Amino acid sequence: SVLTMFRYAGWLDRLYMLVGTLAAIIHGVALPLMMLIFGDMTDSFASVGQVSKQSTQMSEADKRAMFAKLEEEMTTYAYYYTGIGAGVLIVAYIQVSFWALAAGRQIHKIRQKFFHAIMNQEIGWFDVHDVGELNTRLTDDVSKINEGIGDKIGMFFQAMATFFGGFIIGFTRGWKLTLVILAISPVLGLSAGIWAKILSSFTDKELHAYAKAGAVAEEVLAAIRTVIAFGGQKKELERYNNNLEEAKRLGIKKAITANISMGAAFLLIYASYALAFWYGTSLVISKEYSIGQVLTVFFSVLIGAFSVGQASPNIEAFANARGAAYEVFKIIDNKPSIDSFSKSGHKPDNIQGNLEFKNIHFSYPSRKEVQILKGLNLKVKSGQTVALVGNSGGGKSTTVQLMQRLYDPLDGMVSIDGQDIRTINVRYLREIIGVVSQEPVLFATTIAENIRYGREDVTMDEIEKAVKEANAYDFIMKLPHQFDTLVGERGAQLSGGQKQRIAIARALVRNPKILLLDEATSALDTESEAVVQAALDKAREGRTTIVIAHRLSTVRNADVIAGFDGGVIVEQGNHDELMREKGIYFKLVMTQDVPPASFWRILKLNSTEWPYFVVGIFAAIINGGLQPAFSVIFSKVVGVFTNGGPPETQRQNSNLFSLLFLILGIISFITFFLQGFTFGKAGEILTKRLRYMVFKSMLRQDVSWFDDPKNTTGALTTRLANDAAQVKGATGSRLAVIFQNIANLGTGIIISLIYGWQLTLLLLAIVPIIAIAGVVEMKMLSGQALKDKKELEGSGKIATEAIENFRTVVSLTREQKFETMYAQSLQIPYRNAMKKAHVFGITFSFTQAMMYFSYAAAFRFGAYLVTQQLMTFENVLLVFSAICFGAMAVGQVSSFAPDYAKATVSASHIIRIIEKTPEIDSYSTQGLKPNMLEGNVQFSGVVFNYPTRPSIPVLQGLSLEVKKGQTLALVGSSGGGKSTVVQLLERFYDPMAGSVFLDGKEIKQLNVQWLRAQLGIVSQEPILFDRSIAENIAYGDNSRVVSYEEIVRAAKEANIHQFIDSLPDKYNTRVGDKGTQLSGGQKQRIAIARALVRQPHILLLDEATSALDTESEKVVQEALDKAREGRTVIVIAHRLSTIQNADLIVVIQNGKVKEHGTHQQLLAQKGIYFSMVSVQA
Ligand SMILES: CCCCCCCCCCC(CCCCCCCCCC)(CO[C@H]1O[C@@H](CO)[C@H](O[C@@H]2O[C@@H](CO)[C@H](O)[C@@H](O)[C@@H]2O)[C@@H](O)[C@@H]1O)CO[C@H]1O[C@@H](CO)[C@H](O[C@@H]2O[C@@H](CO)[C@H](O)[C@@H](O)[C@@H]2O)[C@@H](O)[C@H]1O
Ligand SMILES: CC(C)CCC[C@@H](C)[C@H]1CC[C@H]2[C@@H]3CC=C4C[C@@H](OC(=O)CCC(=O)O)CC[C@]4(C)[C@H]3CC[C@]12C
Ligand SMILES: CC(C)CCC[C@@H](C)[C@H]1CC[C@H]2[C@@H]3CC=C4C[C@@H](OC(=O)CCC(=O)O)CC[C@]4(C)[C@H]3CC[C@]12C
Ligand SMILES: CC(C)CCC[C@@H](C)[C@H]1CC[C@H]2[C@@H]3CC=C4C[C@@H](OC(=O)CCC(=O)O)CC[C@]4(C)[C@H]3CC[C@]12C
Ligand SMILES: *SC[C@@H]1NC(=O)c2csc(n2)[C@H](C)NC(=O)c2csc(n2)[C@H](C)NC(=O)c2csc1n2
Ligand SMILES: Nc1ncnc2c1ncn2[C@@H]1O[C@H](COP(=O)(O)OP(=O)(O)OP(=O)(O)O)[C@@H](O)[C@H]1O
Ligand SMILES: Nc1ncnc2c1ncn2[C@@H]1O[C@H](COP(=O)(O)OP(=O)(O)OP(=O)(O)O)[C@@H](O)[C@H]1O
Ligand SMILES: [Mg+2]
Ligand SMILES: [Mg+2]
Repeated sequence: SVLTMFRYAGWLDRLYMLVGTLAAIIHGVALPLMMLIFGDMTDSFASVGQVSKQSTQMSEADKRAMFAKLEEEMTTYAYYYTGIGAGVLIVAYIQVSFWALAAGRQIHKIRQKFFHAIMNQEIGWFDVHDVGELNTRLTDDVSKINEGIGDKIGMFFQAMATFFGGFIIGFTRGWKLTLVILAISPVLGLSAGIWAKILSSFTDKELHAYAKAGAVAEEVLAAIRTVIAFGGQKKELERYNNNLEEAKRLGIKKAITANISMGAAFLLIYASYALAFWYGTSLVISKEYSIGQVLTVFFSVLIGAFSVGQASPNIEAFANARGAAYEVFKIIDNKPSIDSFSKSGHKPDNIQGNLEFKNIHFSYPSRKEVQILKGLNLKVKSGQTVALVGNSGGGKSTTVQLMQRLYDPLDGMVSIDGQDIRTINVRYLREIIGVVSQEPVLFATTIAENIRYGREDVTMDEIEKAVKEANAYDFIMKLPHQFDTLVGERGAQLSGGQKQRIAIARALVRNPKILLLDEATSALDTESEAVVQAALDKAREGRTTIVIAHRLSTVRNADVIAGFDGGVIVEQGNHDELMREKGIYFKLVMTQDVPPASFWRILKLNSTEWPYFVVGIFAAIINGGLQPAFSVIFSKVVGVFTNGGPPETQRQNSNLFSLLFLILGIISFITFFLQGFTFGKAGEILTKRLRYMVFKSMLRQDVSWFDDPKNTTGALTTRLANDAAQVKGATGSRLAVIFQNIANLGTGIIISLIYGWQLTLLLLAIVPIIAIAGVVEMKMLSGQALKDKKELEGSGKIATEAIENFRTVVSLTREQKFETMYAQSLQIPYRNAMKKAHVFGITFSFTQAMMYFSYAAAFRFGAYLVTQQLMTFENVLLVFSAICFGAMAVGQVSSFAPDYAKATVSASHIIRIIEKTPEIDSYSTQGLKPNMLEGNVQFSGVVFNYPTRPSIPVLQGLSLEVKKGQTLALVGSSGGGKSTVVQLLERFYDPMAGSVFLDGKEIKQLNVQWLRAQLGIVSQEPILFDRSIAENIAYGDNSRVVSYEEIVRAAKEANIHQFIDSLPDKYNTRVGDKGTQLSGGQKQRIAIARALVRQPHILLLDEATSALDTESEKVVQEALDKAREGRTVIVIAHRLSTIQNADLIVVIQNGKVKEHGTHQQLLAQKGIYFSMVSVQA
């Protein structure tokens, strides 16, 4: 799969690439042609003149005239060099700008198509794969592609042109010697190819490891409340660290192989030098060639050899890009069997729903050996209501998922109006179906936008009508900003009942002819449930509905009732018929200033491996100084080779130069490898340390930090990955080349000051000018860098919001809306990339142009000095070479400066997140750890305000008391603050008024880890992790290796053990992301077991039996009653029996305690609890 990286290159894109390639060819061949112009004559020296006093030459007047002639020749050469500099100015800008624009367009289209491909997959594909990596891909791999299809290919083609044009000039002049060097060239090609293949494979593995780490981080951050409650920060940090170690090892291998490749290239270049000199000597004694011929060949070929040796980093970048582009285009090329974006299907104009399920056999793709439905049969007529009843894991949610065709059945047929649903358009099929899931999931936006996700072209009046139909109007009206209130991830900033009612309204605005309600009133209370049922009954004739529920009134009111038993339906009829059939339904009803200093600050964290720094520095000075030193050595060797005054063997003896060239090649190989490897290893270790430290700091943060809309899970993951990537991009094998260039400039200055003088004053003139160019570029790029970061975060958020909630997006047919949102988010980075392309291309063109222009100015000034006889003609060439190398060094440093600007802000953000301290420090060892606690919980006038909505009073100073062995039942309406009490007792937030005492001690004076370890909580929405069942249960009691036997007994205590035993792989069965690959009852029971394995002193239950059977509820209640005394228990529920069985009951009216006492005490008085118990009875 090669050249797939350019799959999305259009006509304009290909034109940009072609013109950039042509400009690269011209720019590359400019140099060998310029040296051949010097080779137009034999000696490259217009006249020996005074330097040769071989003949008497006693002319004091004619020497002045021939000096004037030399000045004229130098002036003509300077004019030619100025023209070549202008041409270079044009061509370098053209090539870099065109290639960078091409890369930007391809990256934009690749991101768009990758997101489209991700949104185009099936539910089963999302179940099989760890989709948590995908976002990291969108952030990381595409970027690795961007630095491999940009300016790097332009530079590679330029150096290829230099090399091959020099070789063509060689075939023109000295074909035999040129063929001898082109015989060595294949070794360079083979080495480059092999090392590029190895580097691409290593990059693929490293990016896989980074994607694994990103998936781990995304899962941990999405469930940060569970991690904080159970104190799992260390374990998640270790899980991140394992993938960090793998990525670090792969990066070290990548650096090793890249530096081997570069050093081998340089060694081969020097070996080509040595062999060319040998063969030229051999031919120049045999009289086959003249001295001018072999010098011409040398000057034509060897500089291009150096050019390819310098080019090899672009090959490294292209190999990294190819390694990155593997999984992206593997996912892009995947074709789902159920295509939601296909336009080929039937679209019936009139559909009176006739849901038929004919001998349906189904098994989930992730767990395919287990059978769920075995010949399911159902016939639902138009406008009727069917109530699906059974036990947990029976397959009711499976039937709901099959109705909307999230999966296809292996056997059987699902049809509507006698038409099989596989022949109907998938988008049209899911558009006529409105579904409310077992535990709904919203999106991190306003309430109005969440409602509009059901149907986009919806007016505000009918939104209001649907919200009234869902009994949600009152609390939205009480909310400031109305329906523009922002809700957290998955509706985390709304209560369970409010979130469920918002989901109901979202389903209702769809105006569905097929309604699916999978426990739509699980989190509702009596009044809201009653009014919602009345509202649904008002408009029940128009549509056909399927309902799964726990309350008996809604099951009785259904037109027909179906009962699940072992994958089939065993009872199907009216309520009276099933009542008189004494079946399963019978026993169910019976049972009742962005500082620049930040760079150095981050590099100070890299001080542990300082020997790598010093070794790399030494090697960088060695090679950077060797380059101008080799410029002098080559000139001296050429001069000695020309002066063959002793005739032949003296010159065979000059083979010592091939020795010296081989020695220099060995030294260059060793030093280049050593410098690159040391810097790359230190930088990769720094990258690991930054990832680890930033993730640890993120885990240290408070719940309010994650409640901030800007600290979204996708935003957090994108921030982490991108900040680390930028700092790595400025701290890899690149700082080495800045040190090498500094050494190059220093050595050039030294050699120009030794051999000559008054010409280095020109070098001190060029160093400012070129630098100032990069300077402004740097500033400008920094001016946009921050913006880009922000935009990327936003884009990342959208992508994660689409991936973490993919089932909801598929059910809502909102994939196109999220694609449009992703494109709108990516809009700003696109224009930023185009502008940066233009600016950096201008910078490169300016650097090369001033290189050439200052070289011409050096010609002019040196000619003036020679005419004045202030400084000899022989040494001007070495000073000119030093000027050229210094200009190249400064230009390369200025080219680096953009990356320094881009990573300065990332380093600042990294330092900011590291040094941030939360208000409630979960990592602090300071605090009070009582030796033994009695478990007495007391809220004393606690007033709490949520930081995201600070004005709204949630708790207005309610008093609460519960003792050891007591059970406290918190009752109230939705939004009253029952879960707020649980979240406050976990020290998620600190109340501003009032205080919570645990055995008389304020919870702010205790160690937060110790306090959290004393409490076991079951949340309103249980959340598991994408790992094994046993690992999920053992996650309850961290800081201790939980044994298998106690996991088994905790599962037994939660009535989930039998289901685990029935599963293949038993307790090693992997659960999906957030528990999505489990039944709601099974997931809730596993959460209960996770809480119970702790054996906590303070048990907190928040609707812990929201989705359980009568059998499961009875078993769990008996298990809790076994251990009532000896632990304090607080329970939030709307079931009458659970509340009336508790020791004490507290009623919370809009945040205040209103009634407190036993069940009989509250029943005897005529209050709201009496009203509830009377309504239920
Ligand atoms: C180290 C720092 C150096 C300085 C840093 C920044 C330098 C920015 C210069 C880069 C530069 C010229 C590059 C030529 C260089 C020559 C060789 C270089 C030799 C180097 C020694 C990009 O080139 C522009 O040229 C345009 C045509 O000339 C092209 O327009 C496209 O062509 C087709 C494409 O598909 C299509 O038809 C179509 O898409 C376009 O028509 C584009 O190619 C591009 O926009 C100009 O950039 C900037 O120029 C200024 C004009 O003042 C513009 O200001 C704005 O213009 C209004 C627009 O709305 C605004 O309203 C106004 O608010 C503001 O005034 C900017 O917009 C921007 O363009
Ligand atoms: C070694 C490194 C540093 C440089 C490698 C050179 C590439 C940048 C050049 C070589 C050949 C060029 C390609 C020649 C032909 C094509 C196929 C063309 O797409 C197709 O026709 C493929 C089928 C499809 O449309 O899906 C897109 C441009 C592309 C990849 C060109 C893009 C630029 C390529 C890959
Ligand atoms: C010394 C002069 C002659 C220049 C040296 C480079 C060239 C000889 C060119 C011609 C063929 C080119 C190669 C042709 C194809 C590839 C594979 C391409 O993809 C891979 O890295 C393969 C990875 C994999 O298959 O897993 C990357 C660029 C590379 C090595 C090219 C690198 C540059 C090469 C060696
Ligand atoms: C005129 C001069 C420059 C010599 C002309 C020949 C070279 C340009 C050719 C001859 C043999 C070629 C090599 C033959 C085979 C390979 C292995 C190849 O490896 C892969 O990409 C393998 C990928 C896979 O197997 O999946 C990379 C290019 C390379 C080094 C080639 C690079 C270009 C070479 C040196
Ligand atoms: S300065 C960058 C580039 N030159 C080299 O890479 C290089 C390696 S070795 C070498 N030059 C020897 C010392 N060159 C000569 O002896 C020589 C004779 S004539 C000449 N160089 C002309 C003046 N050089 C250039 O035009 C030139 C531009 S860039 C460049 N060399
Ligand atoms: N995405 C999935 N991948 C694999 N197995 C799954 C998936 N979803 C559910 N299961 C399993 O398939 C079986 C059927 O569960 P299902 O969700 O259909 O039950 P249910 O009737 O909706 O139950 P509940 O009353 O608890 O909501 C269970 O064993 C469950 O763990
Ligand atoms: N993270 C949050 N940020 C802001 N407001 C919140 C947050 N969580 C809950 N709220 C709001 O606080 C109020 C009560 O929330 P809470 O979850 O404590 O209620 P509850 O009594 O447990 O409700 P329910 O019975 O519906 O689960 C509601 O107005 C709710 O929208
Ligand atoms: Mg279910
Ligand atoms: Mg709640």
